[PDB]
Amino acid sequence: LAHSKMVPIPAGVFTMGTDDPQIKQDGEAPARRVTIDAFYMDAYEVSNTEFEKFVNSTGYLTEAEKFGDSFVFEGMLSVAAAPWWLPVKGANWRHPEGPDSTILHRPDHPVLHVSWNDAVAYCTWAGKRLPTEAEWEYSCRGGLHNRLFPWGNKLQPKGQHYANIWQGEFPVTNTGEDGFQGTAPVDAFPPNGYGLYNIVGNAWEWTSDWWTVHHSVEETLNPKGPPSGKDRVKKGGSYMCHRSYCYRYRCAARSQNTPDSSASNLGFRCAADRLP
Ligand SMILES: *[C@@H]1O[C@H](CO)[C@@H](O[C@@H]2O[C@H](CO)[C@@H](O)[C@H](O)[C@H]2NC(C)=O)[C@H](O)[C@H]1NC(C)=O
Ligand SMILES: [Ca+2]
Ligand SMILES: [Ca+2]
Ligand SMILES: [Cl-]
Repeated sequence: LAHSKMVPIPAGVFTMGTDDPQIKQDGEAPARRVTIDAFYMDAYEVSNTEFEKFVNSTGYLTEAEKFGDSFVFEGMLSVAAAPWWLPVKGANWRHPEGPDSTILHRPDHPVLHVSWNDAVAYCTWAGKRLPTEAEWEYSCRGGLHNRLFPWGNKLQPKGQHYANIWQGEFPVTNTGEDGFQGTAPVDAFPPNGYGLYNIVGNAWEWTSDWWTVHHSVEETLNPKGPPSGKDRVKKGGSYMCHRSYCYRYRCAARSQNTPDSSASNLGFRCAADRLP
């Protein structure tokens, strides 16, 4: 396993956002042309094993461990956003559903219950950083223009599952049709054109930017988002998403959380300007 490998993301110009927003309240619009300098992006979400190497090196205690709780989706059980999100005492990256759960059987799955601060700590320890939202989105799009997904516009191209999201009736029944009810290994499913895995679906992914929904149509170069805010931007959707209630497994989709937030469907990957 080379689950910390990076890929070179080529320099280019791309259309960020969409003039056909699917969740208008999220500021998916307007479409805008963005220039991105060549950089490196992690091929994989950061895994449990990779995060454990960081904790072993540094002794880092995550925010969820210090607070003593984290959000867990009710459907995984053996001050919430929805009735299916429960603050669970003792839920954290080593104990993803609570104190009696474990990561021993899922070392290669994405690390969960990591806050934005935890993610920055990891990436910086690794000689990396979080990607900006624009870098993330450019990378997600995998060299295609104005597509819904990393691979195109069909959810199941050639009848194949291309990402780990929900099938069935959310939140009561996840059929596991795509092979995974919860997370999948970080190297599951096909890569996109740049070499990236699970950039939509599996775990949500933190980015560096402060959240706003007010964007200019002006062309920009390596944008970093607004200089201030209260929530940081997360991208890509998770194993929970479904067209019926949370259609956020699109590269243009976007959501947010306070930087000290953590949950059972939220992880990250790193980026870098040059190879560490
Ligand atoms: C994190 O550190 C732990 C603790 O030292 C490592 O787990 C140990 O690994 C060795 C070698 O396989 C075993 O002999 C020890 O008994 C393990 N400790 C116990 C009791 O769990 C672990 O491999 C490190 N994690 C990573 C991802 O490198
Ligand atoms: Ca699934
Ligand atoms: Ca993901
Ligand atoms: Cl789009």
